[PDB]
Amino acid sequence: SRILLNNGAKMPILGLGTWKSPPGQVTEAVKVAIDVGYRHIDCAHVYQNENEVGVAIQEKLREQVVKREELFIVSKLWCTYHEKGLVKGACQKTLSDLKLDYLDLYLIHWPSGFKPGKEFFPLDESGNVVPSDTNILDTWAAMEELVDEGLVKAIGISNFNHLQVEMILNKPGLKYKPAVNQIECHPYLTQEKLIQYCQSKGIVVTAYSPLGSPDRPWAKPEDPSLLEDPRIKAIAAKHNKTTAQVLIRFPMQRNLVVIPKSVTPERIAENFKVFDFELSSQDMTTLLSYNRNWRVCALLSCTSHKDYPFHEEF
Ligand SMILES: NC(=O)c1ccc[n+]([C@@H]2O[C@H](COP(=O)([O-])OP(=O)(O)OC[C@H]3O[C@@H](n4cnc5c(N)ncnc54)[C@H](OP(=O)(O)O)[C@@H]3O)[C@@H](O)[C@H]2O)c1
Ligand SMILES: O=C(O)Cc1nn(Cc2nc3cc(C(F)(F)F)ccc3s2)c(=O)c2ccccc12
Repeated sequence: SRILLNNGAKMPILGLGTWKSPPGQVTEAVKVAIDVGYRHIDCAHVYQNENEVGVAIQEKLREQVVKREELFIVSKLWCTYHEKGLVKGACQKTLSDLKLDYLDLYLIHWPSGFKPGKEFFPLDESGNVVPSDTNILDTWAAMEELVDEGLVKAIGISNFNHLQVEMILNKPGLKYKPAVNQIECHPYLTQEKLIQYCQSKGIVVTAYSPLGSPDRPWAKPEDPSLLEDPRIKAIAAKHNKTTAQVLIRFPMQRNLVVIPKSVTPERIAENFKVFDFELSSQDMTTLLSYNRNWRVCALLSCTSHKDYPFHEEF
Protein backbone atom coordinates (compact mmCIF):
# COMPACT_ATOMS: atom_id res chain seq x y z
CA SER A 1 0.00 0.00 0.00
CA ARG A 2 2.92 2.46 0.52
CA ILE A 3 6.33 3.09 -1.09
CA LEU A 4 9.42 4.23 0.78
CA LEU A 5 10.76 7.70 -0.08
CA ASN A 6 14.34 8.97 0.31
CA ASN A 7 13.48 10.83 3.51
CA GLY A 8 12.36 7.63 5.28
CA ALA A 9 8.64 8.38 4.96
CA LYS A 10 6.16 6.04 3.33
CA MET A 11 3.85 7.35 0.58
CA PRO A 12 0.51 5.71 -0.22
CA ILE A 13 0.55 4.36 -3.76
CA LEU A 14 -3.07 5.40 -4.43
CA GLY A 15 -4.13 8.99 -3.94
CA LEU A 16 -7.04 11.23 -4.80
CA GLY A 17 -6.55 13.82 -7.50
CA THR A 18 -8.18 17.24 -7.22
CA TRP A 19 -7.57 19.14 -10.46
CA LYS A 20 -11.00 20.24 -11.82
CA SER A 21 -12.79 19.26 -8.61
CA PRO A 22 -14.99 22.29 -8.03
CA PRO A 23 -15.09 23.84 -4.56
CA GLY A 24 -18.82 22.97 -4.76
CA GLN A 25 -17.94 19.27 -4.65
CA VAL A 26 -14.35 18.71 -3.52
CA THR A 27 -15.09 18.94 0.21
CA GLU A 28 -17.55 16.06 -0.06
CA ALA A 29 -15.17 14.17 -2.37
CA VAL A 30 -12.33 14.32 0.12
CA LYS A 31 -14.63 13.35 3.03
CA VAL A 32 -15.85 10.28 1.14
CA ALA A 33 -12.33 9.43 0.03
CA ILE A 34 -11.05 9.45 3.60
CA ASP A 35 -14.02 7.35 4.75
CA VAL A 36 -13.32 4.64 2.16
CA GLY A 37 -9.59 4.50 2.83
CA TYR A 38 -7.68 7.10 0.82
CA ARG A 39 -4.82 8.54 2.84
CA HIS A 40 -3.05 10.50 0.05
CA ILE A 41 -4.50 13.63 -1.51
CA ASP A 42 -2.84 15.39 -4.48
CA CYS A 43 -3.40 19.15 -4.37
CA ALA A 44 -2.13 22.34 -5.96
CA HIS A 45 -2.55 26.06 -5.50
CA VAL A 46 -3.43 26.40 -9.21
CA TYR A 47 -6.40 24.04 -8.74
CA GLN A 48 -8.19 26.88 -6.86
CA ASN A 49 -9.76 24.52 -4.30
CA GLU A 50 -7.20 24.03 -1.57
CA ASN A 51 -9.41 25.82 1.01
CA GLU A 52 -12.19 23.29 0.38
CA VAL A 53 -9.80 20.32 0.50
CA GLY A 54 -8.57 21.76 3.78
CA VAL A 55 -12.13 21.93 5.21
CA ALA A 56 -12.63 18.26 4.52
CA ILE A 57 -9.36 17.19 6.10
CA GLN A 58 -10.01 19.38 9.16
CA GLU A 59 -13.41 17.90 9.61
CA LYS A 60 -12.22 14.28 9.43
CA LEU A 61 -9.40 15.01 11.87
CA ARG A 62 -11.93 16.57 14.27
CA GLU A 63 -14.34 13.61 13.83
CA GLN A 64 -11.47 11.30 14.86
CA VAL A 65 -11.63 9.39 11.59
CA VAL A 66 -7.92 9.76 10.88
CA LYS A 67 -4.87 11.35 12.52
CA ARG A 68 -2.64 13.77 10.68
CA GLU A 69 0.33 11.42 10.67
CA GLU A 70 -1.75 8.90 8.67
CA LEU A 71 -2.40 11.33 5.87
CA PHE A 72 -0.01 12.09 3.03
CA ILE A 73 -0.80 15.55 1.62
CA VAL A 74 0.92 16.76 -1.53
CA SER A 75 0.87 20.23 -3.03
CA LYS A 76 2.81 22.10 -5.69
CA LEU A 77 4.54 25.43 -6.22
CA TRP A 78 2.90 27.20 -9.15
CA CYS A 79 4.95 28.66 -12.00
CA THR A 80 4.41 32.32 -11.03
CA TYR A 81 6.26 31.76 -7.73
CA HIS A 82 9.60 30.36 -8.90
CA GLU A 83 11.60 33.39 -7.67
CA LYS A 84 13.58 32.46 -4.55
CA GLY A 85 11.90 35.28 -2.62
CA LEU A 86 8.34 34.03 -3.43
CA VAL A 87 8.66 30.32 -2.65
CA LYS A 88 8.12 30.38 1.12
CA GLY A 89 5.08 32.57 0.90
CA ALA A 90 3.55 30.35 -1.78
CA CYS A 91 4.08 27.32 0.45
CA GLN A 92 2.64 29.11 3.48
CA LYS A 93 -0.44 30.17 1.47
CA THR A 94 -1.04 26.52 0.55
CA LEU A 95 -0.52 25.47 4.18
CA SER A 96 -2.94 28.17 5.39
CA ASP A 97 -5.57 27.15 2.82
CA LEU A 98 -5.20 23.48 3.64
CA LYS A 99 -5.29 24.29 7.39
CA LEU A 100 -2.10 22.28 7.87
CA ASP A 101 1.23 22.92 9.59
CA TYR A 102 3.25 20.80 7.18
CA LEU A 103 3.03 19.11 3.79
CA ASP A 104 4.21 15.56 3.31
CA LEU A 105 5.49 16.44 -0.17
CA TYR A 106 5.87 19.72 -2.04
CA LEU A 107 6.62 19.71 -5.75
CA ILE A 108 7.88 22.21 -8.30
CA HIS A 109 4.70 21.93 -10.41
CA TRP A 110 6.38 22.61 -13.79
CA PRO A 111 10.04 23.39 -14.62
CA SER A 112 9.04 26.75 -16.15
CA GLY A 113 8.86 29.99 -14.22
CA PHE A 114 6.19 32.47 -15.36
CA LYS A 115 6.07 36.21 -14.82
CA PRO A 116 5.08 36.91 -11.25
CA GLY A 117 1.69 38.48 -10.70
CA LYS A 118 -1.90 37.65 -10.02
CA GLU A 119 -2.59 35.72 -13.22
CA PHE A 120 -1.70 32.05 -13.24
CA PHE A 121 -1.10 32.08 -16.96
CA PRO A 122 0.27 35.53 -17.88
CA LEU A 123 0.08 35.90 -21.66
CA ASP A 124 1.37 38.57 -24.02
CA GLU A 125 -0.96 40.15 -26.52
CA SER A 126 -0.12 37.40 -29.03
CA GLY A 127 -0.97 34.55 -26.67
CA ASN A 128 2.52 33.44 -25.64
CA VAL A 129 3.10 32.72 -21.98
CA VAL A 130 5.33 35.36 -20.40
CA PRO A 131 8.28 33.66 -18.72
CA SER A 132 10.19 34.74 -15.66
CA ASP A 133 14.01 34.89 -15.42
CA THR A 134 14.19 32.05 -12.96
CA ASN A 135 16.14 28.80 -13.24
CA ILE A 136 15.56 25.32 -11.93
CA LEU A 137 18.54 25.24 -9.56
CA ASP A 138 17.69 28.46 -7.74
CA THR A 139 14.07 27.34 -7.38
CA TRP A 140 15.28 24.00 -6.06
CA ALA A 141 17.49 25.69 -3.46
CA ALA A 142 14.42 27.63 -2.26
CA MET A 143 12.47 24.37 -2.01
CA GLU A 144 15.25 22.86 0.11
CA GLU A 145 14.87 25.68 2.62
CA LEU A 146 11.26 24.61 3.18
CA VAL A 147 12.46 21.23 4.38
CA ASP A 148 15.07 22.84 6.61
CA GLU A 149 12.36 25.02 8.19
CA GLY A 150 9.93 22.17 8.74
CA LEU A 151 7.19 23.38 6.36
CA VAL A 152 7.47 20.24 4.22
CA LYS A 153 8.84 16.76 4.86
CA ALA A 154 9.96 16.02 1.31
CA ILE A 155 10.37 17.90 -1.95
CA GLY A 156 10.12 16.82 -5.52
CA ILE A 157 9.39 17.84 -9.08
CA SER A 158 6.67 17.41 -11.70
CA ASN A 159 6.79 17.43 -15.50
CA PHE A 160 10.61 17.41 -15.52
CA ASN A 161 12.42 15.67 -18.34
CA HIS A 162 15.47 13.54 -17.52
CA LEU A 163 17.93 16.37 -18.34
CA GLN A 164 16.07 18.69 -15.97
CA VAL A 165 16.12 16.04 -13.24
CA GLU A 166 19.85 15.54 -13.90
CA MET A 167 20.42 19.30 -13.43
CA ILE A 168 19.19 19.02 -9.85
CA LEU A 169 20.96 15.73 -9.14
CA ASN A 170 24.24 17.15 -10.36
CA LYS A 171 23.99 20.43 -8.38
CA PRO A 172 27.14 20.99 -6.36
CA GLY A 173 26.07 21.39 -2.78
CA LEU A 174 22.67 19.70 -3.30
CA LYS A 175 20.99 19.41 0.10
CA TYR A 176 17.97 17.25 -0.75
CA LYS A 177 17.51 14.90 -3.73
CA PRO A 178 14.02 15.05 -5.25
CA ALA A 179 11.91 12.33 -3.71
CA VAL A 180 9.31 12.16 -6.50
CA ASN A 181 8.82 13.12 -10.12
CA GLN A 182 5.09 13.38 -10.91
CA ILE A 183 4.44 12.89 -14.62
CA GLU A 184 1.60 12.12 -16.99
CA CYS A 185 1.41 8.35 -17.48
CA HIS A 186 -1.22 5.96 -18.92
CA PRO A 187 -1.44 3.39 -21.77
CA TYR A 188 -1.22 6.08 -24.45
CA LEU A 189 1.87 7.70 -22.81
CA THR A 190 3.69 4.89 -21.11
CA GLN A 191 6.89 6.81 -20.24
CA GLU A 192 9.20 3.78 -20.34
CA LYS A 193 12.46 5.79 -20.65
CA LEU A 194 11.70 8.47 -18.06
CA ILE A 195 10.39 5.88 -15.58
CA GLN A 196 13.49 3.74 -16.02
CA TYR A 197 15.64 6.87 -15.56
CA CYS A 198 13.88 8.02 -12.40
CA GLN A 199 13.64 4.61 -10.81
CA SER A 200 17.36 4.01 -11.48
CA LYS A 201 18.11 7.26 -9.64
CA GLY A 202 16.02 6.34 -6.59
CA ILE A 203 13.19 8.81 -7.45
CA VAL A 204 9.60 7.58 -7.05
CA VAL A 205 7.34 8.27 -10.01
CA THR A 206 3.72 9.36 -9.61
CA ALA A 207 1.43 8.83 -12.62
CA TYR A 208 -1.05 11.64 -13.22
CA SER A 209 -4.03 11.60 -15.55
CA PRO A 210 -4.16 7.78 -15.35
CA LEU A 211 -7.68 7.71 -16.83
CA GLY A 212 -6.69 10.07 -19.65
CA SER A 213 -8.27 13.13 -18.09
CA PRO A 214 -11.56 13.04 -19.99
CA ASP A 215 -12.63 16.27 -18.25
CA ARG A 216 -9.51 18.22 -19.41
CA PRO A 217 -10.72 21.57 -20.74
CA TRP A 218 -9.10 21.33 -24.19
CA ALA A 219 -10.40 17.92 -25.20
CA LYS A 220 -11.29 17.52 -28.89
CA PRO A 221 -13.80 14.98 -30.14
CA GLU A 222 -11.22 13.23 -32.27
CA ASP A 223 -8.90 12.67 -29.35
CA PRO A 224 -8.18 9.17 -28.07
CA SER A 225 -10.37 8.08 -25.09
CA LEU A 226 -8.81 5.58 -22.67
CA LEU A 227 -11.95 4.92 -20.66
CA GLU A 228 -13.84 4.10 -23.88
CA ASP A 229 -11.09 2.00 -25.46
CA PRO A 230 -12.78 -1.33 -26.31
CA ARG A 231 -9.46 -3.17 -25.92
CA ILE A 232 -9.13 -2.01 -22.34
CA LYS A 233 -12.81 -2.74 -21.69
CA ALA A 234 -12.10 -6.32 -22.77
CA ILE A 235 -9.23 -6.65 -20.28
CA ALA A 236 -11.52 -5.20 -17.55
CA ALA A 237 -14.33 -7.63 -18.42
CA LYS A 238 -12.00 -10.59 -18.14
CA HIS A 239 -11.27 -9.55 -14.52
CA ASN A 240 -14.85 -8.46 -13.69
CA LYS A 241 -13.50 -4.96 -13.02
CA THR A 242 -14.19 -1.61 -14.60
CA THR A 243 -11.94 0.03 -17.16
CA ALA A 244 -11.01 2.69 -14.59
CA GLN A 245 -9.91 -0.07 -12.13
CA VAL A 246 -7.70 -1.60 -14.78
CA LEU A 247 -6.20 1.85 -15.58
CA ILE A 248 -5.47 2.42 -11.88
CA ARG A 249 -4.00 -1.02 -11.26
CA PHE A 250 -1.73 -0.75 -14.33
CA PRO A 251 0.68 1.88 -12.90
CA MET A 252 0.57 0.22 -9.46
CA GLN A 253 2.12 -2.89 -11.00
CA ARG A 254 4.91 -0.74 -12.52
CA ASN A 255 5.90 0.42 -8.98
CA LEU A 256 4.34 3.82 -9.59
CA VAL A 257 2.14 5.94 -7.37
CA VAL A 258 -1.19 6.84 -9.04
CA ILE A 259 -3.64 9.68 -8.38
CA PRO A 260 -7.01 9.24 -10.16
CA LYS A 261 -9.40 12.16 -9.78
CA SER A 262 -13.11 11.99 -9.08
CA VAL A 263 -15.74 14.07 -7.34
CA THR A 264 -18.42 11.36 -7.82
CA PRO A 265 -18.79 9.36 -4.59
CA GLU A 266 -19.52 6.03 -6.31
CA ARG A 267 -16.42 6.45 -8.50
CA ILE A 268 -14.21 7.52 -5.58
CA ALA A 269 -15.09 4.24 -3.88
CA GLU A 270 -14.79 2.16 -7.12
CA ASN A 271 -11.38 3.62 -7.85
CA PHE A 272 -10.02 2.51 -4.47
CA LYS A 273 -11.07 -1.14 -5.01
CA VAL A 274 -7.93 -2.13 -6.82
CA PHE A 275 -6.06 -4.10 -4.18
CA ASP A 276 -8.05 -7.35 -4.71
CA PHE A 277 -7.01 -8.37 -8.25
CA GLU A 278 -3.85 -8.59 -10.40
CA LEU A 279 -3.27 -7.81 -14.08
CA SER A 280 -1.45 -10.70 -15.79
CA SER A 281 1.91 -10.43 -17.51
CA GLN A 282 0.04 -10.50 -20.81
CA ASP A 283 -2.34 -7.77 -19.66
CA MET A 284 0.63 -5.57 -18.70
CA THR A 285 2.34 -6.22 -22.04
CA THR A 286 -0.87 -5.49 -23.92
CA LEU A 287 -1.50 -2.20 -22.06
CA LEU A 288 2.08 -1.03 -22.60
CA SER A 289 1.65 -1.83 -26.32
CA TYR A 290 -0.97 0.92 -26.64
CA ASN A 291 1.58 3.72 -26.25
CA ARG A 292 1.19 6.53 -28.76
CA ASN A 293 3.17 9.30 -27.05
CA TRP A 294 -0.15 11.17 -26.57
CA ARG A 295 -0.18 13.90 -23.92
CA VAL A 296 -3.17 15.39 -22.07
CA CYS A 297 -1.09 18.13 -20.52
CA ALA A 298 1.16 20.22 -22.72
CA LEU A 299 -0.10 23.85 -23.13
CA LEU A 300 0.64 25.21 -26.62
CA SER A 301 1.24 28.74 -25.38
CA CYS A 302 4.21 27.44 -23.34
CA THR A 303 6.12 25.69 -26.13
CA SER A 304 8.66 28.53 -26.56
CA HIS A 305 9.50 28.70 -22.80
CA LYS A 306 13.19 27.96 -22.35
CA ASP A 307 12.30 25.22 -19.85
CA TYR A 308 9.51 23.58 -21.88
CA PRO A 309 10.01 19.95 -20.92
CA PHE A 310 8.63 18.00 -23.88
CA HIS A 311 10.93 18.88 -26.77
CA GLU A 312 13.42 16.25 -25.39
CA GLU A 313 12.73 12.61 -26.15
CA PHE A 314 12.33 12.02 -22.42
N1 LIG B 1 1.48 17.60 -11.87
C1 LIG B 1 0.72 18.04 -12.86
O1 LIG B 1 1.06 18.80 -13.77
C2 LIG B 1 -0.63 17.35 -12.99
C3 LIG B 1 -1.31 17.42 -14.26
C4 LIG B 1 -2.55 16.75 -14.43
C5 LIG B 1 -3.08 16.03 -13.35
N2 LIG B 1 -2.41 16.03 -12.11
C6 LIG B 1 -2.99 15.38 -10.90
O2 LIG B 1 -3.48 14.10 -11.30
C7 LIG B 1 -4.91 13.98 -11.01
C8 LIG B 1 -5.52 13.00 -11.95
O3 LIG B 1 -5.48 13.50 -13.35
P1 LIG B 1 -6.69 14.20 -14.09
O4 LIG B 1 -7.53 14.95 -13.12
O5 LIG B 1 -6.08 14.95 -15.22
O6 LIG B 1 -7.52 13.03 -14.72
P2 LIG B 1 -7.91 11.48 -14.49
O7 LIG B 1 -7.78 11.13 -13.08
O8 LIG B 1 -7.20 10.74 -15.53
O9 LIG B 1 -9.47 11.52 -14.96
C9 LIG B 1 -10.43 12.23 -14.16
C10 LIG B 1 -11.73 12.17 -14.99
O10 LIG B 1 -12.20 10.81 -14.97
C11 LIG B 1 -13.48 10.69 -14.41
N3 LIG B 1 -13.55 9.45 -13.67
C12 LIG B 1 -12.96 9.16 -12.46
N4 LIG B 1 -13.16 7.95 -12.01
C13 LIG B 1 -13.96 7.39 -13.02
C14 LIG B 1 -14.51 6.08 -13.08
N5 LIG B 1 -14.37 5.13 -12.19
N6 LIG B 1 -15.29 5.84 -14.20
C15 LIG B 1 -15.47 6.81 -15.18
N7 LIG B 1 -14.93 8.06 -15.15
C16 LIG B 1 -14.20 8.30 -14.01
C17 LIG B 1 -13.66 11.92 -13.54
O11 LIG B 1 -15.04 12.28 -13.47
P3 LIG B 1 -15.73 12.84 -12.10
O12 LIG B 1 -14.66 13.57 -11.34
O13 LIG B 1 -16.83 13.72 -12.63
O14 LIG B 1 -16.27 11.61 -11.39
C18 LIG B 1 -12.87 12.98 -14.35
O15 LIG B 1 -13.66 13.47 -15.43
C19 LIG B 1 -5.37 15.44 -11.07
O16 LIG B 1 -6.65 15.66 -10.59
C20 LIG B 1 -4.21 16.14 -10.35
O17 LIG B 1 -4.39 15.89 -8.96
C21 LIG B 1 -1.19 16.67 -11.93
O1 LIG C 1 -0.79 21.84 -14.04
C1 LIG C 1 -1.60 20.89 -13.79
O2 LIG C 1 -1.61 20.22 -12.74
C2 LIG C 1 -2.65 20.55 -14.83
C3 LIG C 1 -2.86 21.64 -15.81
N1 LIG C 1 -2.32 21.49 -16.95
N2 LIG C 1 -2.45 22.47 -17.92
C4 LIG C 1 -1.52 22.28 -19.04
C5 LIG C 1 -0.18 22.90 -18.80
N3 LIG C 1 0.87 22.82 -19.52
C6 LIG C 1 1.94 23.50 -19.02
C7 LIG C 1 3.21 23.58 -19.57
C8 LIG C 1 4.17 24.35 -18.88
C9 LIG C 1 5.57 24.45 -19.44
F1 LIG C 1 6.46 23.86 -18.51
F2 LIG C 1 5.70 23.71 -20.55
F3 LIG C 1 6.04 25.68 -19.61
C10 LIG C 1 3.87 25.01 -17.67
C11 LIG C 1 2.57 24.93 -17.10
C12 LIG C 1 1.66 24.16 -17.83
S1 LIG C 1 0.02 23.86 -17.32
C13 LIG C 1 -3.18 23.58 -17.81
O3 LIG C 1 -3.25 24.39 -18.74
C14 LIG C 1 -3.84 23.80 -16.49
C15 LIG C 1 -4.63 24.94 -16.22
C16 LIG C 1 -5.22 25.13 -14.98
C17 LIG C 1 -5.03 24.18 -13.99
C18 LIG C 1 -4.19 23.07 -14.21
C19 LIG C 1 -3.68 22.83 -15.50
